[PDB]
Parts: sequence; structure tokens; C-alpha cells
Amino acid sequence: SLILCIDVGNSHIYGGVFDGDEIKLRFRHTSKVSTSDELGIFLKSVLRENNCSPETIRKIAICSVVPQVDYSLRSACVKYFSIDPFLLQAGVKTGLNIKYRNPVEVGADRIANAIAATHSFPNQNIIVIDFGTATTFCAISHKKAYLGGAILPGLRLSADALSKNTAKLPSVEIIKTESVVGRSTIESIQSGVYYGVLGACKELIQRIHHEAFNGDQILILATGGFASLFDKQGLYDHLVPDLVLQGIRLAAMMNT
Amino acid sequence: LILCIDVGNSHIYGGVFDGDEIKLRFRHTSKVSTSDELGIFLKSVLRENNCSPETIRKIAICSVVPQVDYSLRSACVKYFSIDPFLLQAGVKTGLNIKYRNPVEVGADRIANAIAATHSFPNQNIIVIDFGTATTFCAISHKKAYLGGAILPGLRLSADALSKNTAKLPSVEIIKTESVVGRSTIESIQSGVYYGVLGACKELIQRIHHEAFNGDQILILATGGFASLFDKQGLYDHLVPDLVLQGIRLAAMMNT
Amino acid sequence: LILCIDVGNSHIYGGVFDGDEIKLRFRHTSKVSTSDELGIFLKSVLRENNCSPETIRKIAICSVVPQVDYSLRSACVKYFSIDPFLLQAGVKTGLNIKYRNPVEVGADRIANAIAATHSFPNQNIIVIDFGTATTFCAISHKKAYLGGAILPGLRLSADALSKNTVEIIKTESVVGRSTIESIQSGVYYGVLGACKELIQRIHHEAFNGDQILILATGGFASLFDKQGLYDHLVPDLVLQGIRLAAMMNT
Amino acid sequence: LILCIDVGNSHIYGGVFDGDEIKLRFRHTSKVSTSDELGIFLKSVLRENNCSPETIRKIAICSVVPQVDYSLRSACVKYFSIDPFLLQAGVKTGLNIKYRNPVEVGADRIANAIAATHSFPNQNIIVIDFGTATTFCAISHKKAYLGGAILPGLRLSADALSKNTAVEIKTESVVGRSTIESIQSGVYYGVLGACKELIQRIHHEAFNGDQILILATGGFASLFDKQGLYDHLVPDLVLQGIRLAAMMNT
Amino acid sequence: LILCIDVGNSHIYGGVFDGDEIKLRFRHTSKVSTSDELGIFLKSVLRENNCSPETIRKIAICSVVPQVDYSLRSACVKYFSIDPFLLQAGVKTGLNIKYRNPVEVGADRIANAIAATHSFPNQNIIVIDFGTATTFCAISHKKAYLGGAILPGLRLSADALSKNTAKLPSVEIIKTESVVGRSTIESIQSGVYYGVLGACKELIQRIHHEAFNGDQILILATGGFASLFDKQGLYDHLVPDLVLQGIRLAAMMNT
Amino acid sequence: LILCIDVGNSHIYGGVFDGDEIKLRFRHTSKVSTSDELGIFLKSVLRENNCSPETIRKIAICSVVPQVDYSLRSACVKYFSIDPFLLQAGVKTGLNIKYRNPVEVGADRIANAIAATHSFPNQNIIVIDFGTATTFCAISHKKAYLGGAILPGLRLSADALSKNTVEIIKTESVVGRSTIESIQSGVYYGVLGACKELIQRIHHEAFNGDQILILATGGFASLFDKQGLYDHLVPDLVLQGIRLAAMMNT
Repeated sequence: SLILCIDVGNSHIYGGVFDGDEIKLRFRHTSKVSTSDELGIFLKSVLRENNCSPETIRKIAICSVVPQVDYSLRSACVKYFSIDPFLLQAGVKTGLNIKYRNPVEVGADRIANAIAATHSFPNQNIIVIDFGTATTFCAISHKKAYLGGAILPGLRLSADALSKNTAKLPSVEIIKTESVVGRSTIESIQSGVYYGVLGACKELIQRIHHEAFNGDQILILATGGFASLFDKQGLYDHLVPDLVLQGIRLAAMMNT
Repeated sequence: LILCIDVGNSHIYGGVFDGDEIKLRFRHTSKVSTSDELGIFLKSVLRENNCSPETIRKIAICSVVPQVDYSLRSACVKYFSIDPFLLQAGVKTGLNIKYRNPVEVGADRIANAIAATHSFPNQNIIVIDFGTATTFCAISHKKAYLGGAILPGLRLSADALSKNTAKLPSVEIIKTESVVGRSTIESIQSGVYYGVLGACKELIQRIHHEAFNGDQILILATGGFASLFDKQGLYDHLVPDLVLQGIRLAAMMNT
Repeated sequence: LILCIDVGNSHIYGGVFDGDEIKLRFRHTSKVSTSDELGIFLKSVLRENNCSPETIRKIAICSVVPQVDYSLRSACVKYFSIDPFLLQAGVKTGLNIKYRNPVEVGADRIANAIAATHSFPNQNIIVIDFGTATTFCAISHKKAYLGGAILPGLRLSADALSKNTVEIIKTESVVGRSTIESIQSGVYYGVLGACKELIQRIHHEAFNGDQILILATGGFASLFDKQGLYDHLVPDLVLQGIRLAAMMNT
Repeated sequence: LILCIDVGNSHIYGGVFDGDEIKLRFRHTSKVSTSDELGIFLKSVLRENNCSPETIRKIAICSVVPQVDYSLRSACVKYFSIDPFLLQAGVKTGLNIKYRNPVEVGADRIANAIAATHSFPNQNIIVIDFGTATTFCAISHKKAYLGGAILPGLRLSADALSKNTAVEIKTESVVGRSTIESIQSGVYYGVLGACKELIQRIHHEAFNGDQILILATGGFASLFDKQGLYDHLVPDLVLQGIRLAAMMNT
Repeated sequence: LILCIDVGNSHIYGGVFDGDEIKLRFRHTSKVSTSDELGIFLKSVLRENNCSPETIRKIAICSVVPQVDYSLRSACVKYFSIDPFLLQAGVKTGLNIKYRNPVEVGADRIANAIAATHSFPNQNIIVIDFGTATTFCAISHKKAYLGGAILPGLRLSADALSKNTAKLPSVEIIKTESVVGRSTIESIQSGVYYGVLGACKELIQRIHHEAFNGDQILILATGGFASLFDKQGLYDHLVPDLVLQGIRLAAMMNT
Repeated sequence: LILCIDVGNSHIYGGVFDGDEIKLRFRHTSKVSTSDELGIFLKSVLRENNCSPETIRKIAICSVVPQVDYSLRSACVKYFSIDPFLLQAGVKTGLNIKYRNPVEVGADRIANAIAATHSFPNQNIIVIDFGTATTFCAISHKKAYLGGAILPGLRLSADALSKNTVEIIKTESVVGRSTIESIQSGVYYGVLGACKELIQRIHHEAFNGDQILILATGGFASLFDKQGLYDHLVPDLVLQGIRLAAMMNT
């Protein structure tokens, strides 16, 4: 009765074994081109080497936004674990009213956020912010209706696209900046992308607050890798770093 | 008549002046590569817009892509018989740069400050450029370039989301009206419009409190994507040819 | 004189009509170009071919690549003072689109369907384009684009083999005694039979076995004139139907 | 117990035999790797599938990607203490390679031909390999490898279209009413008739109307188990022929 | 007036000969162009450089990039009304190729050999082309093309160190005086100048003592990086236009 | 027992010392990798080569790729619980770096210098590292790192030729009668002469006539043993000098 959850994202393949409610172990793999044996050898070794026998995993649930790793992870599960995994796909039970034109366009990771956000915080209007590969914003009503949202590039994708498409301009590690007026080009990208997403969040919060929720009170939820660089500030109420893996389990239980 | 040429990372942007006013403007790719190639284009771009190539007796070049420099300079001497003005490190700009290394400041950021502190001589200036990158530059009233910030532009943001994120398509940049996107196409448009809008709002007010700490300022916007933020009250002035103006003023300072 | 421009994936194909007939034709690569780059090519390519650019009174554009569409429009207004006809969403095509989403159909597929039905009026038509892709389109006698199929082209298929592991000639052998011969025997006989499998399976799915006409167009269309696969080779079909779409929208 | 490895352009395909029958098969990606990575993977992929690494007494390798060969050979002396049989130009194959330069024929095409003529001995055979590329090999009843044709794969064809324009691999619909629908109406029925043409042309150019037999190997072979394209579906044809080639040379 | 075209991997290189001497030279970026893009440039680059396109009577094409060949040949028949001479398999070269596959030799190495052994008619020659790749060719006094060797060019040897490395810049190719560089920039320059200098020295006298056994030879050198080794007594003659000379010579041989 | 890890531009080269001698060396490709991907690999490579990961109590890391840095650090503190020694800016080395900025000397050049001055204590040393870059290093007998030269390596040189227009062999003749033989005969005798020039120029410049000891290391070093080029071939020179710098510190 140890479940396993996987988020196949663009930056990483992200896993976490839940013993009921609390995560005993989390792991990471690169989302590359891999076979069901390569992924099968990995999933067993990554469990075993961290005080956790592979033969104890009773259920697997899968969430993905990369279709090219989909067949090979499903096939890895049916070979190395004897589990046909739960696929977070359209249209299983979610408990949510998708307000998109095409409900299939909403990625399963944003759905998993919205499932966990409305479980952990049941009766409030929610903005969820993922500071991951992208910087996604999503509005959800208190009646569990996924309204939609906005998608920006991440802090890595902001600082790397500058170095990629411009000559004589380097790449930089993301840290918190104190001053907005850089006396180096290196300090201009630091001030620019830090205080740029810091104002992008503030603006997207208030535009959505008044437009999606007509002025009603909200709960702001943060998740993702670059989330803890903004706890000083504005900006959001709860930092829930496992909001994706929580809701994969929570979608697997809706479909058991 | 002077030909002013800006070499950016996506566009070579040129333009001709008849003393003070601009007769003609043109664009090119920062790609095409030989002196023969550039020299055919420069001569045919002037001729098809009713402006004989032989009338050009002055050329001035600001550039930020060094791989275009050699053959563009070489395109000028072969086809026009003009050794162009190079907006470089060591040439007479009428300003002190407050960088730790004043060679690290690009030629376009200098040229925008030159033209800004010429047009509005005794005011603190925040110049925003909306191009390949969205740049914020802080210049004080005594012609001092203090540095500033750089963001990825509107086009570089959207194209980062279509390349590094699978199952996400490339989008058009419009003045978006719905902040809550009902499609993947609409979510990215709302993101690259209200994301930069608040990034402008934040960076402008933070610079105002740090470099100037509450003093009087004048906001100047330039760039290709600058037209989309007219309605807001985000900038005081919109100067579409601010880079091409400052190449002319720096050539004037060094002629 | 009317200048018709067809934006493809590989080449921006262009022609200029002296009323009914094409006087001169030219080709440009589909790439990154500004309005000044496009207009300089456009004004020059006429002028070097004994055609003053000022004789051109009409411009009509069919496009499949959106990243060329703004600067190509803006080239015509600056260098010719002509606002071009854009075969796009909403314009008078004069036919019945049977797709799920009618705007998902390419502008090249509409222009081909318009022209073929004009020259051959009361007939059911399969139009094969042998271009960047090899496309098959079922159009009925009642001016109804029922749909069809899209294979990879001869160039794309031969290039994808070399990419992840050649000159397209009329092969006489299937048993290649070299690795160069085996790829050439591959794309020839494997599309000659792809056509037979497409031409005949559509023949019953779209016309239930009725009397049809098979038109072929493109650059790789010539290499199948021996086998008796299609009836007519019309190389300028796309350009005819940009002119025709401009005529209905005059 | 023999470990047989096929090194292809997209995959390393391996299998362990207990004599004639197969008890385990596996797959790795063909990338730049080291002898240590490959030797960890190999020892791991065996043990976790209940075949203990120490039971392997022979290793036999056939390869078509020369840059994977050195580290995979070295992985066997370091981690298994076996210098593997290499299916290289010059070893005993038992077949007359009628190519102009017989070294051109890949080890994969040779391995399939050895296995095809061992299992179905005195017969003319078309072996089709639905892999990276769709290959058609002609082999006579006299065990002469005559040559053949190479079409790009079904994956390469579905990817070439999307890559060079501004889908997942049975299609019942020939007339497409979507772009994602016309692409698989094109792909499925295009290679279906490609094979149909290639088969009967090889059947008449190489075998002049004689009784042939058709074998199909590869991961995309099962998509044509309905249409009566081939006689036999042998999915491990490449691995049987490595095992047979080792046997001839040991 | 004869027009000689070379198609290298970096550039399309042209030069119009007034009989024996080159009136004008030019350059086009070797990209997949069309039959019409190429035809515009050729008639424009001549016209802007005081040489009318009609005065050209013949054309001669050397090629190593086959993808540029179809449309450049088409650019001549359509726009110039001239069917170009093509230097390839079949035509008169006046050489005996000692390659295992005589087709595998590039047309430009064939071009170079024809000019070298015309300028220096009874000698053993090692020709070194310091271009994109630094190639070496042994040619006997009997005009036997025996073959040779090919090294990465000085630009390749610099760009390989930076593009295939994290934390290493791309460097300028200068004549340095030290081999003990005390900066990263200096270390690559000292290696990329003195690594090639010794590579040339070894490839010269390995071929001298194996293809010519130890007899009288003459070392010619062509290319854009040839003049960096002019001091060191490496070669006998710097011939800048060795390719175009050899294209014109082969045109003459076959007309 | 101590693990020394050399992060290169192509390979991550590890080694386990039990006192003075290497018991096992291994190799991983320098890729985008996580702490979990690397930590699994590390614990797995040791065990498969008769060495339990629990017996390792010390880890040292020299690195030239700073993107490998963070995740390799994390894999040490998690999967091994050993916070690794980093040969970085500021650690004790016991040598005078005569660079204008001593920081810009790669951590891999410091490791080669340390080990050469340890093994051969009172001698002027050239060290040639035939790796990704073919590097040259002048170290005086008083242990002054005087600087040096950097060439592209044998792999990058050959691969630059085919990416802009082979497998690395010791060629017997300069006269290539093939394109393959021409790239083989330029790269072999080119680096042979490059060495001969960069050895003889450093000898006259950095020491200036006096006795020198030429040492060779790296993977492409093996091919030049015949030409009397270097004095000693120490293939583990980097790993020894990673160990020695950990011995000088912590």
C-alpha cells in the first residue's frame, strides 16, 4: 500500500513514494529518450539504494506533459513492477469543471495542482503559481471550476534565452538581488529577471483577482523549483512544493 | 545626408537623415554575411526608395553583433567609398558611464542615452527598449549612465515556451484583453503581455527609489514592441527611432 | 498584369499573369526576410527578366507559412503601393469544405481545388501535389473538398534517411546493388505504389467507384508520367487558383 | 546461455537464448555511452529479469553504428570477461553477397538473411524490416543475397512531415477531415501500397514469377498483420541470425 | 571576360578575369539559394562594381558543395544565357589522379593542381590551402596527383575548442611570439599558432621523404590564413588566387 | 579508501585508491544529470567491480565543467554521506601559479601539475594531456606553473572537419589516397608535429636550454609511443593529483 507518483515534465521526471499521506522518498531523472528497460532499471535501483525495497510498491500513478516518454514508462511499469499504471489523462475523474475551449489542452500537471489545491484548501477561490520550467498562473473557483490562466517562461528560461539569442551576453545563476541598477551586464540580467518576474506575479495576481473573481478574496498557492526565492515578499500565502505529486495520488484515489 | 546603421541581434536597422528629419528607414536580417551581399542590399534599398546611393556622403555604424562588423564596414568602403563612423569604446560620447567596465555597455545602450540626454537635457531619464531584449536603463540629469536591467523580450519569451516546452505552439504578440486564457494560445499571450506590463511597473518604480530616491523623472520608451503599452500610462514619451537618432549625434560629436 | 505568390515550406513560388497566361516565373527560398529584403528581390526579379515592376497592377498571395505573412504583405505596400489579395480565412472560395475545422485546410490546398474544378468543370477530381509533402485531395463534381491524405514528399523522405542513419531519379531496378541504388529504388517504387494505394482507396471512400480525373502538379510530378498514374500534368495549378480566388473577390 | 546484441540506429536490441529458445529480450537507446555505463546496464538488465549475469557464457554482437561498438565490446571484457563475436565483414555467413561492394550491406541485413535461410531453407525470400527504415531484401533459394530497397520508416515519415512544416503510429479512414487525420491516412495507406508495389516488383525482377516467401521483422510489423502483406511474422529475426553467425565462426 | 566561380563550404567565391588578370572579385554566403536568388546577385554584384553583366562571355564553375550546384547552373542559362563549364568527372585536367577513388577528390584541389603545375611546370609540388580546412597535396613533376592530407583550419581549430567546451572562449587568430601563454586567450593562441606551424612542418617533410623520396620540391600556399606563416620560411610562394587561376585554365583546356 | 573524480568535457573519469594504488577506474559521459542519476551510477559501478560503496569514506572532485558540479556534490552527501573535497580556487596545491589570473587555470591542469612534481620532485616538467584539448604545461623544478599552450584534441580536430564540410588511427603514411586516409594522415602527423614544435619551443622559452622531463597523459596519448616524443606515459596522472591535493588539505 505504498503508492508511487511520477510527473514527466520538460526539465525533469519527478517521482515520490507516499506511505499513505507522507512522502518517505523523492527522486529525479532527466526527461530524455529512454527505453522501458532503462527506465525500469532506474526505478528499481533508485528505490532500493534509498532504504526502500521495490517489491513493496503496490500502485503506480503517472502524470505527463511529454508524450514521447509515455509508452516507455507505461511499459516499464508492466514489466518491472507488474502494475498497469494510472494515467492522468482525459477524461478520468478529476472533480473539476474545465472552462477551456478544449479541456484536453490543459496539461495533466496543472490539473494535478488544481486537484490538490482544492483538496488541501477546499472552499476558497485559488490562484496557483508554478515557478517551474515555465511560470504558470491558474485561476480556480471555490466551486472547483478550473477557469484558465497565463503562461510565462521560467527564471531559467528567462536567463538562458538571453544568452542563447544574443552575442556577447553570458548565462547566469539565479539568486536574490538587492539592487535593481546593475553596474555589470551580469547584474543587469540578475536584477532584470528577478524583479521582472516579481512584478509579473504582482500584476498577474491583481489582473486575475479582479477579472476571474470580481474582487472576492483569494488564496494564493506557490509551487515549483524557483518558488522559494519569493517568500520574502508580496506574494503568496502557501508554499506547497509537493502540490503536483499530492494531486497525482489524489487523482489515483478518485479512480480506484 | 547621413546613413545611420544599428546592428541588433535579430535586425539590422538602418535609416537616412536629411539634416534632422528622417527621409527613409529600412530593415535587414543580422545574418547575410558578405560585404558584396550587404553592399548590393544597401545600394538597392536606397535606389528603390527614390534616393540615389551616390547622394550618401556620410555613414555611421552602431553595432552589438561583432560577427557582422567586419564585412559591414567592408561593404561601406567598396560600394560607397566611405569609412564609416564606428560607435566604439574610446570615441567621444558626452557622458560618464558608471559601470565597473565601461566596455561591457553595448553600443545601442550608449546611443539611446546620447539621444535621450540630448532631446531632454536636464532631466533624469529611464529609457525602456522593447526589442530582442527588453532593457531598462537609468541615466541621471548630469549625463551619467548608471547602468540598469535586462529582460528577455516579448519575442524571445514566446519562442522559449515553444522550443523548451513540448506540446506548446508559437504565438503571435498582440495587446491581450483577457488575462484569464481559455486556450494555450491565450494563456501565453496574457503571460507575455501582463507579465512584462508589471515587469515594467516594478522596474520603473524600483529604479526611481534607488538611483533617484523620489526625484522627478521622465520615462522614454523605444523598440518594436513599445507601441503595445501606449494605453497604460507606463511611459511619458514614445521615441520609435531613438537608436538611429543617437548614432547621428555621436557621429556629430566625433566628426 | 497580376503577380501571384505562393508561400511554401521550402520555396516561395511566384508567377506573373499576362491575363490568362504566365509570362515569367520565379522561385525564392522560404526563410527569414524583412519587407525591404522581400521587396528588393520582388522588384529586381521582374526587372532583370524584362518586366518593369510598375506594369504590375495586382498582387495576390496564398500562404501556408504565417511567419512570412506580415513582411510579404508589407513589402507590396511599400514597394508597389498595392495591398495584396490574401487567400485566408473567410474569403470567397466557391466550394464546400468537409473538414472538422475548415481553417485547418492549407491555402495551397484551397487554391489547387479552385483551379482544377475551373478547367475541368463537371468532374470528380483527385489532385496530387508532388511538392514538400505528397498530398492527395478528393474534390467531387459538386465543388466539394471532401478531404484526403498527406504523405511525406520525395525530397523529405530521401533526406530523413540520410539524417538519422541522394538524387531522385527514375529507377528501373528494385534490386539495388549499392546502398545509393536501394534508397533510390525505395522512394520511387514506394511512392508509385503509395499513389496506387491512395488513388484507388479514395476512389471508393469518396466517390463510391465513380468516373474521376487525376491531376498532378509540383516538381516531382514529372517522374511518374510513364506509368499511367495520373491523367494531366498541370505544373502551374496553384498559381492559376490564386489568380482565380482574386477574381472571385475582385 | 548466449547474449546476442543488435546495435541499430535508434536502439540497442538485446536477447538471451537458452540454446534455440529466447527467455529474455531487452532494449537500450543507441547514444554515446561508455563501457562502464553499458556494463552496469547490461549486468542490471539481466539480474533484475532473473537471469544472473554469471550464467552468460558467450556474447555475440552485430552492429551498424560504429561509434557504439568500441565501448560495448569493452563492456564485455570488463564486466563479463568475454571478448564478443563480431559480425563483421569477412566472417562466415554462408551467403553469396551479390552487392557491388559487399561491405556496404549492413550486419543487420546479413543477420536477417542468415536467419531467414536457416528457418526457411530452399526458398526465395523477401524479408521486410519495419525499423528505423523499412527495408526490403531479396534472397534467392541458392542462398544468394541479391540486394533490394530501403524506404524510410513509418516513424521517420510521421516525423519528417511535422519537422519540416511550420503523430502517433491502424487507420480505417482514407479520406481525412483533419490535419492529424490526413497525416495518418497518408502514412498508413502510403506504406501499405509501398510494400505492395515493392513486393511484386522484387517478385518479378529478382525471382521472375517463382514461389516466394515473405518474412516480416521490426517494431512496426504488427500494424500489417491484417492486410495479407507477408507470410511470416518473426520479430526476433535479427537475433537468431547473430546466434547463427556466431555458431558458424566458433 | 571570363567569370570563374568556386563553391566552397564557407563561401561562393567569384572573380572576373580580363583575359589573364582579375578585374574584380566577390563573395556570396554558401547557402541553399534558388535559381533566381543567385541570378539576381550575380547580375547585381557585377553592375554595381562598374562591370556590365552583358560583357561576360563565358562562365566556369568549381564545386565541392553539390546542393548549391543545380541552381547556380540554372542561374547562368536563365539570367546570363550561358551554359557554364563545370569542373568535375570526365573533363580534361591534364593530371593523373592516384586516388583509389578519383571521384572522391574535390574539384578545388584539382583546380589548384592545374594552376600550380602551370605556373611551375617541371617541379614536384606540395600545395597547402589555409582555408576552412588546411589541406596538403603531393603533386609530382609528371603532374601525378598522388594525394595528401587534411587538417582542421585555423578557424576550425579555434571554434572547436570553444563550442565543444564549457568555460572556454572563442579566440582571435594572431601571430603570437610566445608558446607559454599566461591567460586562456593566450594559451589557445600559442597552441593554435605554434601547433599548426609544427603540423605544417611535419606534413611538409613527411611527404618530401615519402612521395618525392628526397628530391627537389616547391611549396606553394593559398588561402586566407596563408600570410600568418609568411615570416617562418614555410612555403616558397603565396598565391592568393590559385583556385580561380586553375578554374580558368581548365575552362581554356576544354573550350 | 578514497574516490577521485575527474570531470571532463566529454567524460567523467573516476578512480578508487586503496592507499597508493588504484583498485578500479571507471567512466561516465559528461551529460545533463541529476544527483539521483549519478548517485545510482556511482553506487552501481563500484559494486559490480567488487567494491562496496559503504567501504568508501572519502571523495575528492576535480572539475572543469561547473554544470556537473552541484548535482555531483548532492550525490555525494546523499548516497554516500561524504561531503567531497573540491579542488577549487583557494585550496593548498604547493605550487607557484605564474598565471596573470591563477583562477583561470583549469582544476584539471592543477591536478596534472601536482602529480608530476610529486613523482618527479627536482625536475623541469612538460606535461602533455592528450584529451578533449591537447594541452601543454611548463612546470619549473621549483614547482612554478609557468603557463602553456592549448590545442584542440584528436577527436575534436577530426570531428570539426566532418561537421563543417573518421576513427582515430596511427597512420603509417602521409600520402592519403582516400578522403578517410587524408583526415587520418593529417590529424596523426599534425599532432605529432604540433607536439614536436610545442615541446621544442617551450624548452627554449620556459627553461631555455636546460634538462626537461616530458610526461604524457590522456586517452589519445597511447598512439605516440614510437616517435620518441615523451619520456613517461602516466595514464592516471590526473587521478593521482586529485588524491594528492586532498592529502595536502582537509
